[PDB]
Amino acid sequence: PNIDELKKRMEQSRLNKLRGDLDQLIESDPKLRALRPHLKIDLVQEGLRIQIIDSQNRPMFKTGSAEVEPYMRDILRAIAPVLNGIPNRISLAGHTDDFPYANGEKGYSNWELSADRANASRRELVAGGLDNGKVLRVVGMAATMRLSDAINRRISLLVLNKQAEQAILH
Amino acid sequence: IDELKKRMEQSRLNKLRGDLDQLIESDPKLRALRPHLKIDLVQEGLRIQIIDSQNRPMFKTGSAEVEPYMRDILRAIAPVLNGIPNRISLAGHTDDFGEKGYSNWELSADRANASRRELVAGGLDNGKVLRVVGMAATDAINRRISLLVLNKQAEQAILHH
Repeated sequence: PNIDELKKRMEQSRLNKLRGDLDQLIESDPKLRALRPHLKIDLVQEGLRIQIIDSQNRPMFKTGSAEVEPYMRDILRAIAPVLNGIPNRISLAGHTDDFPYANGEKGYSNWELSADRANASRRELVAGGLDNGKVLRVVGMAATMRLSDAINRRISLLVLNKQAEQAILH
Repeated sequence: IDELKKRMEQSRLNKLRGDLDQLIESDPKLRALRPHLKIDLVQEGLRIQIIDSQNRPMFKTGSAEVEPYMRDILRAIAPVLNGIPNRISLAGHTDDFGEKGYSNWELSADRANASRRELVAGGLDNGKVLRVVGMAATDAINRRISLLVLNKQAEQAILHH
């Protein structure tokens, strides 16, 4: 056996049960089943990555704002207690491109907005039941320069495996 | 070639720490405060920490607005940082002591951005900062702003490439 590669496969299977259950919440409830073209749940390496992405038609937040849309608020609250299902901690990232590139060297740009959207989703997860201490960090990532897709605007929820969280908290 | 280009970046990151302390000793006011400053090479790149003391907090208490000296340290190191391709990851760490409205999560991320804007106004580039992080709280030693100059592999992992 081993004790380092066994807690290490009990986990891959833990995060896999999470992913399977998240899709069950989504598919079997119809309030989120129509929001599915905004949700991508895949396995990366820090753990489980839940992406909640904007569509040209429907953004999750109001233009240039950190106010969640009614349905975004529904996704955050629908998944919160399924996330409490396991002990792993979370990393919430906000990716924003609502403002022009140059507002960057200004007061409230995509930087403040991206952080604010991350904390806004946080407060929402928390309103849905998320246990205290689950969130590990909030990340704000403004969009980079392009010359001259709306995936560029999304909130990512990373359920961290033991490695990743150890690395983030060394 | 791998470690070849990797050793070039290491040597380049070396010039930076060195070029950083240059001004910390040469500028009488960064020197008066070097004991809030901590530049150490980490496995991810060059880490700069701006620590709080018990009389000298970097931000007004409970606020994300910088104190005169925090404003100085940041804008002074900015020109420098800017001389090299390397990008940055800005992290804020709150001190526990308020939880449902405004929390250390909003506070930490806000200090991360308030710092980035001091840098950005101190001449730092536009597109230099890769991300801002609010780590909240997990004594003035945990009320710090950590500024990470990322090496190419540290920054490639963050971008997900």
